[PDB]
Amino acid sequence: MALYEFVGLLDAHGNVLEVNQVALEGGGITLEEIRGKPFWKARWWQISKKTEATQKRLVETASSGEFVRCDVEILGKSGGREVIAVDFSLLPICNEEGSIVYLLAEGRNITDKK
Amino acid sequence: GAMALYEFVGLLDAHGNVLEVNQVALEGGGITLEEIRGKPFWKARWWQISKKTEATQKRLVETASSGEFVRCDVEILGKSGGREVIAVDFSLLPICNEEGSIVYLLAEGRNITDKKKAEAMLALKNQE
Ligand SMILES: Cc1ccc(C)c(C)c1
Ligand SMILES: Cc1ccc(C)c(C)c1
Repeated sequence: MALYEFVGLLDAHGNVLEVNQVALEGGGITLEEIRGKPFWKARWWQISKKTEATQKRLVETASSGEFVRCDVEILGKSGGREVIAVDFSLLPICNEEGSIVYLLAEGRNITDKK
Repeated sequence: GAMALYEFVGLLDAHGNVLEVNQVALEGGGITLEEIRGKPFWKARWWQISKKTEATQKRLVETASSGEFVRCDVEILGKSGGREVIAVDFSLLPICNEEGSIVYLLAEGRNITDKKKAEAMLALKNQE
């Protein structure tokens, strides 16, 4: 399976901790703008109030241990100018005790097709 | 619940090749992501104190790759652009995908040099 295009590390509550350069560039965001704040508040997810609410719901789902995978549109190309379709996933990351300590957000472009 | 925040963090693929590293870890070791991306974590400057520390990180990454959680105190080249040694509480967390395969490893590091040094002053004050 091809490596992600977009990756982000969130805490268990969905706060942004780390994001790769490709995601930062494509949404036109700096890590300092979004670090420590909820992921769904970042520009990728801001097409509308509903895309933000959708993302908030997927994060909360991951926080409680459910793996998420779905197709979503984000402001994710040319510095936040262009919408792309992304195959999106959230992986809860657990410690040995089984506690969710981080979430891993991954994204892979699917716009070229179709 | 809560946990002390990492200071160093990195994402490796299942075989320990470097995918992502935060700015604090890169500047502590004096390296750029581009120097180490796509190559084994154990080759990165942090682990280059000797052939041994290198060899050791390699085995830990292989352990984590098979699904075992790793955690140990170790000294790395992690301050003044990779020139000075610091003690770190080090962990490697295997990350499984929905399908159950290990897809990544998350390397974390908290600097514990201050805590070791205090421990040692106080053990001294204990005899005196
Ligand atoms: C960090 C990150 C991961 C995954 C996605 C879709 C985005 C937009 C950002
Ligand atoms: C990313 C990273 C680099 C170096 C170290 C020691 C740790 C713990 C994490």
